[PDB]
Amino acid sequence: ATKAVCVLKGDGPVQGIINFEQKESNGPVKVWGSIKGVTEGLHGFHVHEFGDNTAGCTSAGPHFNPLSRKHGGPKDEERHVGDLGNVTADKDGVADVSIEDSVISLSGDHCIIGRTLVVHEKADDLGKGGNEESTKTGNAGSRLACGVIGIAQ
Amino acid sequence: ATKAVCVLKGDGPVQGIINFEQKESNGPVKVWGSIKGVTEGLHGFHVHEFGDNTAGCTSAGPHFNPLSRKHGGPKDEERHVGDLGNVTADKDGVADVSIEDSVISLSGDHCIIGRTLVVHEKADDLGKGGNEESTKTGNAGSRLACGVIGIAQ
Ligand SMILES: O=c1ccn([C@@H]2O[C@H](COP(=O)(O)O)[C@@H](O)[C@H]2O)c(=O)[nH]1
Ligand SMILES: [Cu+2]
Ligand SMILES: [Zn+2]
Ligand SMILES: [Zn+2]
Ligand SMILES: [Zn+2]
Repeated sequence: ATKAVCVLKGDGPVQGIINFEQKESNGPVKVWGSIKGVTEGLHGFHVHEFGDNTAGCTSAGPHFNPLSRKHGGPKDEERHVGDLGNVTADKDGVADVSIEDSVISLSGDHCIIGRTLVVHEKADDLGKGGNEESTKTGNAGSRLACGVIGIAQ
Repeated sequence: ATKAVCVLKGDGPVQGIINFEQKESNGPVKVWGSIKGVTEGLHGFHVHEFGDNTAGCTSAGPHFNPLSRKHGGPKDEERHVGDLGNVTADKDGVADVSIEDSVISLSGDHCIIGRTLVVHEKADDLGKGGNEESTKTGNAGSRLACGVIGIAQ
């Protein structure tokens, strides 16, 4: 049983805590926690390639994409490893996260430990948008908050 | 990974940016960067086990010690993997870090990616300090600043 964790912070009000749990190597990873201080509605939620916060969330680079695929949603075959969709916030600006994903991992070449989890400004269109950027970033816009994913107890 | 990075943050502000570089998996890791806002003198400098900053630096747990050894200095055979000795701050409160270490790694069982880098209140006695805590923590005191170590470009 591998566990990981991520504290999300940015330059505004957005903060969060996200936990990861993987009972078996190459089993599914349970993702759970809470994010607050975001606008009501969908916010893109991705693992970005680099655990680099040198100059804030920008330093994290593009979506974690070891298999060189196009951008998609977590339930698409054609997706980046880091493509975890959207979290959904209520009128109180709180998003309770409960995700299970079988593409990310906490070991091996799909390993997300030491990379950056990012919550975005706008919704991720899961690559179903009507432009070029949709199959690269999902049009989710700026990075509100982020954190490096670390090994947990 | 051949490169890693860590942004250290703590009250002061204590602020730091530490870079890691490992040419080959069987080689040493070069560690360089800068830490500011600390008192003149020695500050213990360790990799802690968990990359968990849920409740701040305390959540990081003990020194990274995969081999179950006693605390030491980086030049000692008897040391924790996470034992990187001290960084030394001048009167301007800046520590310029330049270390090479043969025991930490950026892959395999001694991998420090996803763990927490911590700069301490006090000097680390490198396990030579004259009490029992010396061979566990080096008597380096409270955790001034920390960050999760991430994969870098
Ligand atoms: O183009 C899409 C549409 C939906 N989904 C995901 O599928 C989930 C719905 O799954 P189901 O309950 O319809 O099986 C959504 O929450 C969303 O994350 C995608 O990955 N890509
Ligand atoms: Cu320490
Ligand atoms: Zn993103
Ligand atoms: Zn993507
Ligand atoms: Zn130690």
